[PDB]
Amino acid sequence: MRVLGLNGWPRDFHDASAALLVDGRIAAFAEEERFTRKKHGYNTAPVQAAAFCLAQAGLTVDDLDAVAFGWDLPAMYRERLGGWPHSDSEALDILLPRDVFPRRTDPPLHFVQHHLAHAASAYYFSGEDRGAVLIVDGQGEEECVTLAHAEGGKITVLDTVPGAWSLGFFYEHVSEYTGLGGDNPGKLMGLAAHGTTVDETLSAFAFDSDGYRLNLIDPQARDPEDWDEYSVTERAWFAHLERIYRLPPNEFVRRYDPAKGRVVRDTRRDPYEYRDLAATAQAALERAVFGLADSVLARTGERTLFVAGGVGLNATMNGKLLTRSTVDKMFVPPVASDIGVSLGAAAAVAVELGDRIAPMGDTAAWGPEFSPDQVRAALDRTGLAYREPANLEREVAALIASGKVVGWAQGRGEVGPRALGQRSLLGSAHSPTMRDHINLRVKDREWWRPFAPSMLRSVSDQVLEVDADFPYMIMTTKVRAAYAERLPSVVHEDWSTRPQTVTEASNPRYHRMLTELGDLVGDPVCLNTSFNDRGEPIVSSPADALLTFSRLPIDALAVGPYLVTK
Ligand SMILES: NC(=O)OP(=O)(O)OC[C@H]1O[C@@H](n2cnc3c(N)ncnc32)[C@H](O)[C@@H]1O
Ligand SMILES: NC(=O)OP(=O)(O)OC[C@H]1O[C@@H](n2cnc3c(N)ncnc32)[C@H](O)[C@@H]1O
Ligand SMILES: [Fe+2]
Ligand code: NA
Repeated sequence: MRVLGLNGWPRDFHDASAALLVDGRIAAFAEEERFTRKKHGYNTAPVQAAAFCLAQAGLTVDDLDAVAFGWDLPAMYRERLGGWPHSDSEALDILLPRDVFPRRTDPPLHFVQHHLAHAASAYYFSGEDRGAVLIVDGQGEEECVTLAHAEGGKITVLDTVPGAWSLGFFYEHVSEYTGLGGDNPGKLMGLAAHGTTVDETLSAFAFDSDGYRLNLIDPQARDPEDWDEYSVTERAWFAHLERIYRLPPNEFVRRYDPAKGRVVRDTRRDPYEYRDLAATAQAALERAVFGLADSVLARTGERTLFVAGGVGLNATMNGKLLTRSTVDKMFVPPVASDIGVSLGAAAAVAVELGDRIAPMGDTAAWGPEFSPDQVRAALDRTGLAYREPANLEREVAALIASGKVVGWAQGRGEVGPRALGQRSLLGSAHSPTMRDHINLRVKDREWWRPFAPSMLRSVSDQVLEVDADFPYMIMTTKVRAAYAERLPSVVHEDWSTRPQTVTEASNPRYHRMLTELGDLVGDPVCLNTSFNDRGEPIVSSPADALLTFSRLPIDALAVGPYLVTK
């Protein structure tokens, strides 16, 4: 079967994306923001991402057996907006505009329950026949948590938690309260290790062995004038935090900056001042989820755990889940957030049509790639001089070994928020000055943000405490004795690191470059951060890469077989 999965809708939506399954295989998968250059893919059908999928597979809508959407959108409309006004045909015209998607007839349209879509994106691509399922996000149609049993190709829901008790909204609200912003919860997670936890209840959570309780909020609270509990939970958390925490909310400031010639946005207070709040929210989140995970694992008698939903992006929480006595194996896809429900809706539908889903297999590289000719055309448009090295990977390894920052744009773009050696900025892992240099000079980040390493899977057992696959950087782990001080640029405040392990099959070029680098600095390990400037999505096209390269004080850009130096 050929099944196009979608997420993204013109009214109050985020993370638009499209995924195409052909006979259970990912033929193409990408997020709208990569094409639009607008972060988060807000308020739009995944027009460009879907147009990419179809071109990639050489298909039209008429070649599709089915189109799948990662929410029960009709049910949200009937319940929250007093009616679903669209025929399937009208819904498809919005999701796949005829001016971009010509079609003779309509593919069958499927709406998939949001948390089922999350779950499908974990289970079906895990390569495990059975396990416990834990979906935690902001909110699907109603529930914010889902506990389910995956076995024999089936996903059976055991329990759910109402939206008002969302851990995602909670975490997002705290993140906003600190001035890091609700759109950057990952930064709250990074700040956490710099703070101290005094009281992980936040005077709101009560924890038990099966999860958590929130007596700060009626669990049946509902916004009558919206379709999620976000505004309800926002008012309750903001009021509560202001009562119990010594600092009021951080405010955003908008002022004209004559140096930039623009009105810029800033925070009234340094978010670092809220580090104790961050540490406390992280602890509260972990403890709640721990109970949830223990609870679903015991009920199902499983020892493999599947996690998805936005909160599943909490790599710190994930790393700790994995070391837990109740867990033997974990799979979390690179697309745990709503990005992944296009793929998940497609999988749910394809499985229903009798297809069998292939494991993702240690790569997230499903986006667009570009031929040498296409890269060259982008290069020649700019009139920059460049070379085509006889051995690009050797030369890059040497650049990195010497303390330079190299941009690396190769093959299919990765899907998800992490750069994984398709669109990455590379640097020395062994340098005690590289972290400060990249934070302050290159990626315009706060001094307290850590970086993550890429390393050969072949040496990861000696470097990391745990010997498992870490293909997605979706999980943190402790660093071993020998290396905790050998790799200063990729270690965090709490002695953790967020690793990507690289198999030769998953990325031969990247694998060969790291191998080359290993011969030079002892360990085939480098710093790998996302290839983008502060206000933009990760670069996708060779024009994107060139543009970002031009405004960052980095040393070199390795794009396709070509090498560009500053
Ligand atoms: N449907 C729907 O809710 O979207 P979704 O499934 O994509 O999850 C979004 C949620 O993930 C939360 N979230 C994102 N990153 C997070 C992190 N590192 N730690 C905790 N929560 C996080 C974030 O606070 C937000 O509330
Ligand atoms: N490849 C790629 O995606 O590079 P990126 O630098 O964009 O990494 C993503 C995020 O992980 C955060 N991060 C890195 N190491 C970490 C650690 N040990 N613990 C928590 N967060 C970490 C880091 O601060 C950043 O916010
Ligand atoms: Fe979600
Ligand atoms: Na364990």
